[PDB]
Amino acid sequence: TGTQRFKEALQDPFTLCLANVPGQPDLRHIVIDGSNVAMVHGLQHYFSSRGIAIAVQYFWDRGHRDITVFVPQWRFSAKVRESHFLQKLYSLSLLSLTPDDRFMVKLAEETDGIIVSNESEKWMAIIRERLLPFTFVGNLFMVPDDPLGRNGPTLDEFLKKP
Repeated sequence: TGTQRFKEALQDPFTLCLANVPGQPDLRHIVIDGSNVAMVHGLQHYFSSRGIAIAVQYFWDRGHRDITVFVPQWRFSAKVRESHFLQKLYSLSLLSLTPDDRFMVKLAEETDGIIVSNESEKWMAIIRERLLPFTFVGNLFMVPDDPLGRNGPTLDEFLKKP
């Protein structure tokens, strides 16, 4: 029992260890909705920064080196669980503080651009075009193997620039 007690599924250990090796060259820039990811991991209740760290480790492990986690500036003050993961991401040039959806669309426009996330439809629509949904189990980050359905591409080719 206890919704809070169980969220200490955080006792299952996770360390952000990004292997110091160069990445593959034609992969797409991974744009991460830091808030969405952190809330999904925190069961829409906690800002669970480990959610972001886990998601970065996933793409870092596939060889992606152009990764940007957007998180609001005030999420550095703010009910944030394990904020130490944000500090580490910031200092490794993987995290930019928004001063909000427009920044991800802007960024993914400028780069090859994949958005990792679950009026003014112009901005809302652009997100649909590049959306990569996800789920967590615990520290396990899972993304669909056909990001856009069976008609659309495979995961491997969805994350390639060509």
